[PDB]
Amino acid sequence: QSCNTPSNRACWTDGYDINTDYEVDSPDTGVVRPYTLTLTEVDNWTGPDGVVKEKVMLVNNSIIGPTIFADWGDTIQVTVINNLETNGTSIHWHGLHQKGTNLHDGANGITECPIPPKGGRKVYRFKAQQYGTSWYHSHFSAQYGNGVVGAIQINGPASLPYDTDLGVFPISDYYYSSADELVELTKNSGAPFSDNVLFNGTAKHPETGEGEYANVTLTPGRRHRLRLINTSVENHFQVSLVNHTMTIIAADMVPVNAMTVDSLFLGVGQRYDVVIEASRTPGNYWFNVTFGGGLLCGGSRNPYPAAIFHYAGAPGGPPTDEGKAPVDHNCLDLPNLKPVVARDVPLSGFAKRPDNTLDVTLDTTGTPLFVWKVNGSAINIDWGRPVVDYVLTQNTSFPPGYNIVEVNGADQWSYWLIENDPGAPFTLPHPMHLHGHDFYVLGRSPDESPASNERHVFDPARDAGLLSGANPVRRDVTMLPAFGWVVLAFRADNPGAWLFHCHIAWHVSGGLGVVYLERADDLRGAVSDADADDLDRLCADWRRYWPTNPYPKSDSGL
Ligand SMILES: *[C@@H]1O[C@H](CO)[C@@H](O[C@@H]2O[C@H](CO)[C@@H](O[C@@H]3O[C@H](CO)[C@@H](O)[C@H](O[C@H]4O[C@H](CO)[C@@H](O)[C@H](O)[C@@H]4O[C@H]4O[C@H](CO)[C@@H](O)[C@H](O)[C@@H]4O[C@H]4O[C@H](CO)[C@@H](O)[C@H](O)[C@@H]4O)[C@@H]3O)[C@H](O)[C@H]2NC(C)=O)[C@H](O)[C@H]1NC(C)=O
Ligand SMILES: *[C@@H]1O[C@H](CO)[C@@H](O[C@@H]2O[C@H](CO)[C@@H](O[C@@H]3O[C@H](CO[C@H]4O[C@H](CO)[C@@H](O)[C@H](O[C@H]5O[C@H](CO)[C@@H](O)[C@H](O)[C@@H]5O)[C@@H]4O)[C@@H](O)[C@H](O)[C@@H]3O)[C@H](O)[C@H]2NC(C)=O)[C@H](O)[C@H]1NC(C)=O
Ligand SMILES: *[C@@H]1O[C@H](CO)[C@@H](O[C@@H]2O[C@H](CO)[C@@H](O[C@@H]3O[C@H](CO)[C@@H](O)[C@H](O)[C@@H]3O)[C@H](O)[C@H]2NC(C)=O)[C@H](O)[C@H]1NC(C)=O
Ligand SMILES: *[C@@H]1O[C@H](CO)[C@@H](O[C@@H]2O[C@H](CO)[C@@H](O[C@@H]3O[C@H](CO)[C@@H](O)[C@H](O)[C@@H]3O)[C@H](O)[C@H]2NC(C)=O)[C@H](O)[C@H]1NC(C)=O
Ligand SMILES: *[C@@H]1O[C@H](CO)[C@@H](O[C@@H]2O[C@H](CO)[C@@H](O)[C@H](O)[C@H]2NC(C)=O)[C@H](O)[C@H]1NC(C)=O
Ligand SMILES: *[C@@H]1O[C@H](CO)[C@@H](O)[C@H](O)[C@H]1NC(C)=O
Ligand SMILES: *[C@@H]1O[C@H](CO)[C@@H](O)[C@H](O)[C@H]1NC(C)=O
Ligand SMILES: [Ca+2]
Ligand SMILES: [Ca+2]
Ligand SMILES: [Cu+2]
Ligand SMILES: [Cu+2]
Ligand SMILES: [Cu+2]
Ligand SMILES: [Cu+2]
Ligand SMILES: [O-]
Repeated sequence: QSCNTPSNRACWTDGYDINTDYEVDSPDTGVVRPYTLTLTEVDNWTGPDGVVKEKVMLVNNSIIGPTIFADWGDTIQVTVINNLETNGTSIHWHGLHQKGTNLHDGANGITECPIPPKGGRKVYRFKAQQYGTSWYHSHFSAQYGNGVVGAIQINGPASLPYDTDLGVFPISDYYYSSADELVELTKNSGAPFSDNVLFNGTAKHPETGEGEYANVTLTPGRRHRLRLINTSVENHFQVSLVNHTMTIIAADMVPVNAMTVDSLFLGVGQRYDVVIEASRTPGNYWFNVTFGGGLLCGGSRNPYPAAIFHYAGAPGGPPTDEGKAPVDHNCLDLPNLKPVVARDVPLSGFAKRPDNTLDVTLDTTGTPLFVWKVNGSAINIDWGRPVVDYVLTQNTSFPPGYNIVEVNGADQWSYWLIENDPGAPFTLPHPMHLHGHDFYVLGRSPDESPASNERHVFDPARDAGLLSGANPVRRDVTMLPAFGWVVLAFRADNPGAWLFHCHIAWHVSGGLGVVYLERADDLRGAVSDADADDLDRLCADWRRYWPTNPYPKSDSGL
């Protein structure tokens, strides 16, 4: 029986609460949550701001798919039906650690082959051994930029009481060009501005006024949970609610001790759960997106993207207080979040070495102009020959573009200094994302404006003081600063092939990623006959389909 109430959100059930180590213990509900998702391709689709898009790719006929709802401890089973015309697809459950279920991670070329179009299907099955807000999206090149996105809401305890859960609130850049058109563009030009920003799938057009603002209703006097998600392909957002603060209670899938802020930076793929108290004069208030960092991590052709938060009982119409711009967040996420379930990372004798350093670089000396590399190699996988097929067939002859980084030893700690192109003339902020794990942010280069051109190259002597293992930020996306660095660590507790990549679609398309091959021998030993059978069958189906495809693979595949 549940003990989770508005006044006691910390409690879940007997023996299970906000302090439970959810990486060890989850309720055994015995419950399965089956879902079916169907992808379709639509030409000349009238979008939410009135502009007709040449082509979109939708989950259940929307550019935001159905939300995957579950409770902590449930089993989730998602049948994905690919009714696109030519593209394969693979659906990644972003933020779900897939503990012991690597082959359900949905990373084509890594953990599976793509699902063939015109009716291909597969069933993903995984456990809700975490709770909080996540999202799902295609990993088939930049396909999710066409609309193959949705939210995940796994209910469980929380670090603050609240009366009402308002639900998921995904915010996304929106382009009139297709994802494939934008990959082609960004091979030889920088990232463009978004045409608009959609809040829960809607917005007004900045010139015509067609469309509608998202409209979120607050109950006067009450505390409301809002589940923010940046589902963009490139835009990084600063969000703020006029005349209201937001109290953070979770970052990505990790509950944190409450932190009240006036505005919030959401990198691509980041989530924040916040509590908003409706304690102001009843009215209508803008929920604004703004951009900082010299627009180096996004801008939009809509100068004032916004939603409306409406107090129940107040008048209708638009807010009248335009509010003030928030502080410039410098394309940086919060460095001081504190997980409720605290952990210490050993930091005794850490030093920079070839085997714990990964340099992100941009190579502009060839064709295409923008080639992204990690440790000197642009990632490039073969959709028909996924990493885990090499592991299972005991083939160690990975192509160089697979960017395999071996991580061995059960329960080892794996440390990584990520450097942003030391010495380069121009660098960009990067939202770095690890599959299969939360990582720990041990430190990063001093906060700067990314437009300041102030360089920081990690100096092991000088910069040890910037590193700490005392309950570090723990999450699954964090920012690599322009002209700087970040040190990350994770525990080798999950045998699998795990992508680690920049979540800007143009960058991972263009080569910015590696594959952590974690405990490969253990992975081979743990993969069930059923998982191996399903891998092999889908890969056979994909390989039979691929030569009939009218289009080439245009990029890394990721
Ligand atoms: C963006 O657009 C999307 C799409 O239109 C919007 O999605 C909607 O989001 C709603 C909020 O998540 C969601 O409502 C939920 O729907 C499901 C039905 O499938 C239902 O389970 C939920 O019902 C709960 O919440 C309502 C209040 O809304 C309660 O009246 C109700 O009794 C349920 O309360 C229980 O669950 C809550 C968490 O969901 C708890 O906060 C609550 O305390 C209570 O939990 C206790 O009881 C449980 C059972 O006894 C127990 O397990 C637990 O431990 C506790 O003891 C709710 O109605 C819509 O379904 C969803 N619509 C779609 C189409 O997806 C979204 O809102 C938009 N975003 C914004 C910001 O506007
Ligand atoms: C996302 O969208 C999909 C649709 O694209 C939703 O799934 C559909 O759900 C509706 C109900 O909401 C169903 O509509 C009914 O269909 C009845 C006939 O169903 C049989 O025939 C279908 C056509 O051949 C066939 O697809 C279907 O198979 C499905 O269910 C079987 C039973 O579990 C299973 O063997 C298959 O895996 C397959 O999933 C049946 O054999 C009809 O009599 C009713 O009048 C009504 O129209 C659809 O059948 C569903 N389609 C599919 C493919 O599942 C899905 O719920 C949406 N998801 C969310 C989260 O909203
Ligand atoms: C956002 O959604 C809310 C619903 O949650 C809308 O609020 C509703 O707004 C209408 C007016 O647009 C209110 O009705 C009005 O009431 C007055 C007095 O009773 C009456 O004189 C008017 O003729 C009209 O009927 C309604 O009360 C209100 N509902 C709630 C629960 O507050 C709001 O309009 C939406 N905003 C936008 C921009 O769409
Ligand atoms: C939060 O979002 C809202 C909604 O987009 C922003 O409101 C907009 O603010 C701009 C800037 O002042 C307004 O433009 C001005 O319009 C007037 C009237 O046409 C004109 O005289 C000025 O020269 C200027 O163009 C705009 O009208 C207004 N939009 C709406 C619908 O009211 C708000 O500024 C945002 N706040 C923050 C802090 O970003
Ligand atoms: C996935 O489907 C899209 C949409 O049809 C394909 O996109 C086209 O790709 C060609 C070749 O690069 C371009 O000339 C077109 O401009 C693209 N069209 C649109 C609307 O974007 C894409 O090639 C497909 N990918 C695969 C691997 O099949
Ligand atoms: C970086 O690449 C070199 C080969 O160019 C390789 O020897 C080294 O092991 C790589 N480092 C990592 C961490 O993968
Ligand atoms: C192992 O992989 C390499 C590279 O993809 C391939 O050329 C070779 O044929 C594979 N070996 C076997 C036995 O399949
Ligand atoms: Ca260079
Ligand atoms: Ca078999
Ligand atoms: Cu993701
Ligand atoms: Cu992910
Ligand atoms: Cu990047
Ligand atoms: Cu990914
Ligand atoms: O991802």
